[PDB]
Amino acid sequence: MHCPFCRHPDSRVVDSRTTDDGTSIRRRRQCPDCSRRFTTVETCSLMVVKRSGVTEPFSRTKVINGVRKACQGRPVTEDALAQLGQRVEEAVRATGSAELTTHDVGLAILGPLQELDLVAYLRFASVYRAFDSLEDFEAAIAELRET
Amino acid sequence: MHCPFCRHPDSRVVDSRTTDDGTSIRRRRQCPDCSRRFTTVETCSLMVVKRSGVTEPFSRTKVINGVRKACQGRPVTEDALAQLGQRVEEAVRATGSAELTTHDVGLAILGPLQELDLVAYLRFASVYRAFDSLEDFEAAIAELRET
Amino acid sequence: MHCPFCRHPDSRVVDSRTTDDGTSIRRRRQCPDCSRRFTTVETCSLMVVKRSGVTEPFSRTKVINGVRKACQGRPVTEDALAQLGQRVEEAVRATGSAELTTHDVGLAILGPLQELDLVAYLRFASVYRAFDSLEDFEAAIAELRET
Amino acid sequence: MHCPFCRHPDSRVVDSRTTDDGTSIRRRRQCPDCSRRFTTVETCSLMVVKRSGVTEPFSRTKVINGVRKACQGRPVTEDALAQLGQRVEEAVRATGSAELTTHDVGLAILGPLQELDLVAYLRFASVYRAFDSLEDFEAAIAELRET
Amino acid sequence: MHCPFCRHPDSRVVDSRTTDDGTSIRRRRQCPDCSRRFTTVETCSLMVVKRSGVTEPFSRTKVINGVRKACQGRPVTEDALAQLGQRVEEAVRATGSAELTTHDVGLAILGPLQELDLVAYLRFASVYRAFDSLEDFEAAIAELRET
Amino acid sequence: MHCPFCRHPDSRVVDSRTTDDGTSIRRRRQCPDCSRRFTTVETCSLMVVKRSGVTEPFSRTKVINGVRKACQGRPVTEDALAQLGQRVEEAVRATGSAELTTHDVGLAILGPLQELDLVAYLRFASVYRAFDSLEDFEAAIAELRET
Amino acid sequence: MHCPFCRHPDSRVVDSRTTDDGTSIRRRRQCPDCSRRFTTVETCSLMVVKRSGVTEPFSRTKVINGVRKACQGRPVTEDALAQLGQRVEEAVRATGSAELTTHDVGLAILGPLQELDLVAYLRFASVYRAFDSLEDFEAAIAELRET
Amino acid sequence: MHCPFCRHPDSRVVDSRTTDDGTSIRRRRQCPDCSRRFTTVETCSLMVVKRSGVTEPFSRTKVINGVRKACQGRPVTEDALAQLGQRVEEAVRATGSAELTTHDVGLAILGPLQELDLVAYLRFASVYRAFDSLEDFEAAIAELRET
Amino acid sequence: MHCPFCRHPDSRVVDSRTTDDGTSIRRRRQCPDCSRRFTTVETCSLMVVKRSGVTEPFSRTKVINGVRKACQGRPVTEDALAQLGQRVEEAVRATGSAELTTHDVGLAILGPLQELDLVAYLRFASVYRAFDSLEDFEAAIAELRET
Amino acid sequence: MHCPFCRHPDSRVVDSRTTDDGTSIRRRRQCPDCSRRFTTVETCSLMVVKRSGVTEPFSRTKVINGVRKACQGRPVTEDALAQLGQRVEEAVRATGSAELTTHDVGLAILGPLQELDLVAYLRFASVYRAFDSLEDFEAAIAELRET
Amino acid sequence: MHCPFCRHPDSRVVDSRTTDDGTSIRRRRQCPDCSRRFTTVETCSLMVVKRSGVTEPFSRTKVINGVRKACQGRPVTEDALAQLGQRVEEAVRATGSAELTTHDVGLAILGPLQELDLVAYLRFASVYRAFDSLEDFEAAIAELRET
Amino acid sequence: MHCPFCRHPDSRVVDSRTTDDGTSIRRRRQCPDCSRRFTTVETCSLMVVKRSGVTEPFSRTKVINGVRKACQGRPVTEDALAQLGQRVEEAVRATGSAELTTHDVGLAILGPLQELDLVAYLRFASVYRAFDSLEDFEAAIAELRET
Ligand SMILES: Nc1ncnc2c1ncn2[C@@H]1O[C@H](COP(=O)(O)OP(=O)(O)OP(=O)(O)O)[C@@H](O)[C@H]1O
Ligand SMILES: Nc1ncnc2c1ncn2[C@@H]1O[C@H](COP(=O)(O)OP(=O)(O)OP(=O)(O)O)[C@@H](O)[C@H]1O
Ligand SMILES: Nc1ncnc2c1ncn2[C@@H]1O[C@H](COP(=O)(O)OP(=O)(O)OP(=O)(O)O)[C@@H](O)[C@H]1O
Ligand SMILES: Nc1ncnc2c1ncn2[C@@H]1O[C@H](COP(=O)(O)OP(=O)(O)OP(=O)(O)O)[C@@H](O)[C@H]1O
Ligand SMILES: Nc1ncnc2c1ncn2[C@@H]1O[C@H](COP(=O)(O)OP(=O)(O)OP(=O)(O)O)[C@@H](O)[C@H]1O
Ligand SMILES: Nc1ncnc2c1ncn2[C@@H]1O[C@H](COP(=O)(O)OP(=O)(O)OP(=O)(O)O)[C@@H](O)[C@H]1O
Ligand SMILES: Nc1ncnc2c1ncn2[C@@H]1O[C@H](COP(=O)(O)OP(=O)(O)OP(=O)(O)O)[C@@H](O)[C@H]1O
Ligand SMILES: Nc1ncnc2c1ncn2[C@@H]1O[C@H](COP(=O)(O)OP(=O)(O)OP(=O)(O)O)[C@@H](O)[C@H]1O
Ligand SMILES: [Zn+2]
Ligand SMILES: [Zn+2]
Ligand SMILES: [Zn+2]
Ligand SMILES: [Zn+2]
Ligand SMILES: [Zn+2]
Ligand SMILES: [Zn+2]
Ligand SMILES: [Zn+2]
Ligand SMILES: [Zn+2]
Ligand SMILES: [Zn+2]
Ligand SMILES: [Zn+2]
Ligand SMILES: [Zn+2]
Ligand SMILES: [Zn+2]
Repeated sequence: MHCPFCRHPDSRVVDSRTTDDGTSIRRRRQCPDCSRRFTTVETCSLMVVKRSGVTEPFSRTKVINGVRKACQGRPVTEDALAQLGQRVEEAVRATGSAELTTHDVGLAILGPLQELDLVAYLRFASVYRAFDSLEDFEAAIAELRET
Repeated sequence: MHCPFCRHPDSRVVDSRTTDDGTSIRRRRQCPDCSRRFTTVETCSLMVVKRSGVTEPFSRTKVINGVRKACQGRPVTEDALAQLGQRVEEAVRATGSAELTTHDVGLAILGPLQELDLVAYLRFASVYRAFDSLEDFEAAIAELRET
Repeated sequence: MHCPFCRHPDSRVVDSRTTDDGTSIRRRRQCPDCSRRFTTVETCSLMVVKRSGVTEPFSRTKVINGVRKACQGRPVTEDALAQLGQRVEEAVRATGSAELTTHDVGLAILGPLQELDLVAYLRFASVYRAFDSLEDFEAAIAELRET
Repeated sequence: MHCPFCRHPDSRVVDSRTTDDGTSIRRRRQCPDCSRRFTTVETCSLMVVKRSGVTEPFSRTKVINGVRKACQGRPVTEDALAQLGQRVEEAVRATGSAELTTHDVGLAILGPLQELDLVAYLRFASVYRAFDSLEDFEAAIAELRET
Repeated sequence: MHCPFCRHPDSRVVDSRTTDDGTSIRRRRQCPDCSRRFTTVETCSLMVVKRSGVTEPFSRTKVINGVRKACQGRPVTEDALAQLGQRVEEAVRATGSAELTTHDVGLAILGPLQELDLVAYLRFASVYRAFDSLEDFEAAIAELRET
Repeated sequence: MHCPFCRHPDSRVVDSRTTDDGTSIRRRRQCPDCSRRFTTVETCSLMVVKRSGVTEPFSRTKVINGVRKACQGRPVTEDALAQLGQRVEEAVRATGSAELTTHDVGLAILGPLQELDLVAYLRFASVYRAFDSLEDFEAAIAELRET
Repeated sequence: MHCPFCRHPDSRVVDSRTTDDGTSIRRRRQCPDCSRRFTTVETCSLMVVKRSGVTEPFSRTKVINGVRKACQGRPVTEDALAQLGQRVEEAVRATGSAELTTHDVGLAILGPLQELDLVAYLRFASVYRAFDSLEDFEAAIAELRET
Repeated sequence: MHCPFCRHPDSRVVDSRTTDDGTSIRRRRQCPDCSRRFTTVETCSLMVVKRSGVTEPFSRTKVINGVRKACQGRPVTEDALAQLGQRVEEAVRATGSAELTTHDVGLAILGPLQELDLVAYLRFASVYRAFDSLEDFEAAIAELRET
Repeated sequence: MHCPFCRHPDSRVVDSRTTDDGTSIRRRRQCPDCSRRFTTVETCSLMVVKRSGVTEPFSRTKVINGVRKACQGRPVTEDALAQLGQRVEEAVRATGSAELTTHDVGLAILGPLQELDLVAYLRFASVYRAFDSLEDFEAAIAELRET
Repeated sequence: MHCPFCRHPDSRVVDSRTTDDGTSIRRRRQCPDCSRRFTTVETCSLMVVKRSGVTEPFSRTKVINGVRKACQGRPVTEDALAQLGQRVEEAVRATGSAELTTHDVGLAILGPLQELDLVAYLRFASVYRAFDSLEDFEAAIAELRET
Repeated sequence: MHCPFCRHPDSRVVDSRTTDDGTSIRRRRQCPDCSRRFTTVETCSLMVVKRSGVTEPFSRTKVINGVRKACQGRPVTEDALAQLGQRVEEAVRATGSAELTTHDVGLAILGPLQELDLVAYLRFASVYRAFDSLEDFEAAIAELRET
Repeated sequence: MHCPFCRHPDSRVVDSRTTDDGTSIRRRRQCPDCSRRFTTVETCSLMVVKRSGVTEPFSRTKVINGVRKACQGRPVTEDALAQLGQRVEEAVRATGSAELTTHDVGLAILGPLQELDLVAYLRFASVYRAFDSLEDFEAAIAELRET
């Protein structure tokens, strides 16, 4: 990493410790040229921006609850819901963005949910793909037969 | 009744009053321990059996909130939702079923909801008409085109 | 209470039980004339309507937290904050309304908060009394000297 | 680093990459237990000491949210709030204090906030200028009339 | 359904069978985790609302046990208790009340119990006829002498 | 205490310790004449003999539950029930017997229960005083008017 | 299942939910002909009838404790006892009866216990097979040599 | 001694009395906190070391209950069991062992139990004579035929 | 307090917060002349120096345990021991020293212990007052008679 | 025996060996679960009954530690303490008491301790000779002067 | 095992029970010749002697903490540290000694620690192998290259 | 500040006093609940950021203890350690770093420690100079030979 003071191309790591909660790693680095020591923090935090304008930490439990409610009346097991939540969280974190919108969360859910149950996928994409008339629903039923 | 402040198991009744309509009784109570007064209302409210064994008081607010969450992203005004809720409550009161469940409450909304919107109606009716297959959605789409 | 079926002026109570959680009392009444038995529930539930349009149960902890944050930098004890929360909850419940707006909650807070601390009261009423210019603040400082 | 999915204490580093700017490092990590990959970013971020001993990364979002909550009920646009946050961040970066606390961050907002509004400025400056008395509010009101 | 052995949340259905009478369905299920099979029976059983909001399946065994505990120390044979339970169940089935409570079940026992015994009847009827005063007991003693 | 070995009229206590659970006190005594050390245990254990022939430790919770069920439909508070249980336990222990029958427990309950509620006392003594006909109940109602 | 009202040969399931505790599944069915909706409950409850005449829920812990006491002084591990309890519970539930006698529980235990330990099996069957004289014990020792 | 009512750690001694026999001391105690009195008895009771390190007071009731549970299903009267318990207690008192264990107590029952019954004796002696093999049972059956 | 930078005679407090654990108070002060802000911490920590050379936080539980062991065989209650520990802690903290030796702790204990029990005080001062011969013990017994 | 590593309830015995002296048996055991071996030693050790009901193996180390803590601040060498411990163990082994308590172990130390020191002896003998009064200490001081 | 009374070459085991905490097994044995019953205890206790002269039970957590601190700044995982602690405990227990010195504990740690990390092994053996000058460190670095 | 005795959240300030030096303030406080007084000291102490985010007051005692534990087994006197600690504290005070971490404190010890000893210096400098390889130890050994 570039030294904050002299902008040297590289620096050496002289201390590293994982935080007690395990979320972040605190490192202390020293610049080889100017011999100056600076502190850096490495995190894996993820945030979702609510439609009301408030950002809150990502939660797999809320995704599982939402997909469970959307799968009401269908034969879905708890192991399948947990696996779907894990897949959604992994796919969301793979983008690398620190914060994302809940619409993108729903779009990510749309993938595994189709493999889970077709009725729940249809009644979920009717909201998150913005269906406007019966024709849009009929086209979606046709895409599912093609896939 | 348990005190709302200090959770004392028993509370006296300072006074009681029957409303002019006669379907409600309003009581003022005082906790023997903390000597802090509060108020209670007793009504012969219509109960609905949930999907579990728990019975819950009927509330038009929950019906309106559910249909609005089903109507999100659609051009549905609040006046139409209020009229739909009033019609559903009137229907469930007029039927006078021996054992009223929340499934029957969800069934009473399909009628009024069909006139308001078709996308929201299809979403809502996909649950309480127990949709098992995509072909069942197509049959409802054909019925909506006929109506 | 009036009998739901025959609208008799009064009815007799033949059963009563406090709920396990203690929030409500379930009574069973019998009409003296038509000999018909009906069930009533007595509750003390209280709800606050958020500015976002969602109603949630009243909480004294949130009131205490808000007044504590508004009293930042001032000599306020935890016993005083707990007593203020108790007073606010008692005054709110005394109105008898099942649901109220958070603006009314702030107006109720405005009473005891003035007795608690003047600076916090000023910086709280500047929001909940809708002060517009410096003149409104100066008039409030004058009312506090008069009181 | 603890795995975000299964909370395994240690995680390998699949790969690392230094950004073009050079002030950040982006790493892809994999959990040895569940074999689920995620991403982390390490930056030499400016830390602020809170009112407790806990140090928190600097975020313009928190400053903007706080000033907006102070500016509620006032004709303040979002562009003005963004400009105020940018000015505050630039000021705190330019001062280069040896030990930067959140109190100094709250002090850097009074300047820009005085131009935007007077009610919101008086609310915000009543805290970080440590207002003890009503007369202190009057002196600030006189200063605002002069400026 | 949760497995009775290892409490796994979901269980498959190995097979199902409809009984000759047609009012019951007997299923054999297997837990996916432990692969241990068990059996379940589904019936459209008559539910009674307890003194709380909890609904419980009707059981003549509970009625017989309660009346026997009320008949302790009295010359009442088991055949008479069985006949009383059968009569009470037949009465509650024949009335076909819209909302059947345990209070009505306790009321259906007073009739048959009056013939069997007078001490046990007076004990049992002191509850469900809501006896408030000693004079109410005397009026029931006079009624028993008349009958 | 008499020495177990030589039957000396008195002995001296040389060690004493209360048990960790606090139920018993273990003492070590030495005989002044023969200089012999022996161990004694002091207990306050109390047992009730069930009608099935099994002896179990005395419990105030069971007494409270029984009197609560016998007071069904009557205005009895939890503090009153706890005080009645305490009085029953104290009166039972005052006799000094290590074991007693549940009939004696009911006879002890009969005292405070009359002061608590007359209806519950009547329906409890009808079982624990062995009433045989309506005449026995009428005589009991007369004794209550006299007292 | 047959419709309770019109006795139609079959009915359709329109709602299903597993209970929170997971013991039962509540279904709502609708008759295709008369369009009437009725509620059914599916359970896996099991009861054992004590020799005193009281029925209590089946417990694997009590079976394990009994076989452990019967295996006193013998080399039996806790894993073996847990497996024996699981086998006993599975064999008991395989019969399909909702309630069974403890004698049948002992007869079920007699199977795996013989494979576990011969001495414990002998001293357990001497009670649950009703041995009368030494000849019955000698014959049992001979059956074990044959098997 | 801990109070039986409120569990206060220490209790005073209101009075003490030595019995006429001299082997017991009866004390009346009062709790300083709740001021509720109770009674205690101190005796130099004979202790038996259980299979663990815990020592328990000797009780003929436990011996009689154990032998009766061993004698279930056999024509053994209660008088014979009482005589057996008296003989066992007399034997264990007369031996005067330095360290008396419950194993020795179980050994003192085989003698008297041999005369009462043979099936119950064989069951009981299969434990405390440490039966390892079926041949050991056969040798005891041969000994019983000789005696 | 003097300003750390310019040594001004006095400074103003502009921020104060009690720590979450409540042990310390963190204040932020500003010098009136040089307008410089500095952080101070107020603590009430107390340490005892073990004879092995290690300093550990003061504990009332250890003092109570020590005095309890020194009072073995004497009539001392738990309330008295707790009060003695409280008195010892208060007297130790009254000196104002952050760290003290365990010998001073014993000297502080010597005060209340004499009022508690004379035998324990003698056997405790024989260690913490360094008695050398029987004459020193005799003189101490004489001082106790004088006091 | 529970495994020391993973706490598995049962452990096999890899091998056993009887020592040359014959008073000990050394076994090597292996846990079935983790397959980690350990060693155990079984001896017919002399047990002492503590002040509670718990029996503890006799250990000269505890006696030496206790007397040393009593001898602190006194010119007592470690060789003298070892000789005292050896003498006490020899005495308690030679007496062969039927029921050996820790009080008798504390009594066996007074003899040897009288020769070693007088201050430490007086401290130690103030406990196990049950000193009630200062005059009892004076009588022991007179006895020490005579001896 | 040899009989404690008559020194017979072998004895038979007639009772065995594992302790509730699982640390020890209590056996009761009987001598075939003199027919005398004696109690033995089998334990797996392990103790470490601190350099201050106090013996305390062996703890794997302390070993893990020590090696973790010695591995500061090195890539060591928690699973590796737990495995090293398990190996150290197993190797220590394999010697069969009931008590050992902490120097031997460090010597045991020296084995796996070399396989874990070379820098930590060097900085740990510099203390537990008593390095005196730079030459001793250089020789150790040479042994590591050879191994 | 929380009371050290009863943990009451808030404590009054009985009195305050500024020390002659002026860098400390000594206050006497009293708890409102228990009315037990204690003392507190407030100083503008130099804080060091630990390897985590927690800041800790600087203490020469910790530095001396750490270096002594590093110097164990070496001929280093306590006076030399005190001089080293004084030099390290003077150096860290004289540098006046903007953000002082414990890593910099560990770096300030290498200088003075090089003169005192070479083995202890090599141990201590193997951590804070971040030794990755054995060759890095050899380079430091060569540097020590040069110096
Ligand atoms: N904290 C959270 N972490 C992760 N995903 C979340 C979180 N909160 C909500 N979600 C996801 O976002 C979806 C919500 O989408 P939507 O934008 O309609 O809701 P919202 O605006 O958050 O809800 P609300 O109506 O309560 O304001 C949920 O179905 C869920 O999958
Ligand atoms: N207490 C109530 N009063 C009136 N209408 C209700 C009540 N509870 C639910 N409803 C409405 O009746 C329908 C019942 O929906 P649904 O079967 O999903 O409810 P539920 O029992 O709450 O389900 P779940 O408990 O699984 O979330 C919806 O339209 C809902 O808005
Ligand atoms: N659940 C609650 N129960 C009781 N009082 C509440 C509750 N939530 C908020 N309040 C009160 O209402 C006040 C909030 O007023 P305001 O209308 O500005 O907030 P809001 O709209 O609820 O907040 P938000 O900005 O998070 O949507 C709080 O200071 C508190 O006293
Ligand atoms: N463990 C107990 N401790 C104290 N009192 C008890 C206990 N168990 C029961 N009781 C008292 O004894 C009364 C029971 O009297 P009764 O002889 O009719 O019952 P029982 O024979 O114990 O009951 P069951 O019918 O269950 O065998 C209860 O009302 C209660 O007051
Ligand atoms: N709640 C229970 N669930 C399952 N099995 C049980 C339960 N209670 C007892 N059992 C089984 O039944 C056996 C008891 O048989 P038995 O008929 O002799 O006892 P009981 O009549 O229940 O006992 P008691 O003498 O206490 O009245 C036990 O060994 C155990 O295996
Ligand atoms: N952490 C502590 N906090 C407060 N008081 C303590 C603490 N530890 C010990 N004490 C007090 O100090 C006394 C100990 O005095 P002493 O100097 O003989 O012990 P020590 O050197 O600490 O013990 P050890 O022999 O275990 O090293 C105890 O009786 C107790 O009152
Ligand atoms: N297991 C043991 N083996 C040998 N000697 C012991 C043992 N336990 C205690 N002792 C010694 O015997 C005497 C008993 O002292 P004391 O009565 O105070 O012990 P205690 O039962 O441990 O007391 P407490 O449990 O109340 O601390 C002391 O001299 C003690 O060192
Ligand atoms: N209770 C324990 N159980 C097992 N191992 C231990 C225990 N306590 C310490 N150890 C081991 O012994 C090592 C300590 O060696 P050392 O002799 O230097 O310490 P010590 O004398 O016990 O410590 P102290 O300086 O605190 O008195 C630790 O690194 C650890 O591996
Ligand atoms: Zn640089
Ligand atoms: Zn209250
Ligand atoms: Zn009516
Ligand atoms: Zn993982
Ligand atoms: Zn299962
Ligand atoms: Zn004697
Ligand atoms: Zn039908
Ligand atoms: Zn008490
Ligand atoms: Zn200054
Ligand atoms: Zn293991
Ligand atoms: Zn022998
Ligand atoms: Zn206090």
